[PDB]
Amino acid sequence: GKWREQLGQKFEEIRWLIEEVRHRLKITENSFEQITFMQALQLLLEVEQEIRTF
Repeated sequence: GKWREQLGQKFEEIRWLIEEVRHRLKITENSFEQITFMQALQLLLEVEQEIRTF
């Protein structure tokens, strides 16, 4: 139904803007910064799965 589908589109767009700002950075694999981006991306995928599964 329409509400879920519109949320899921907003989640995809949030994730996409986050990937783009991460893509412009040149940072190391154990930077607090890298660790923080991974953790946000993961939390964001998990939340989008949960909306799908409600």
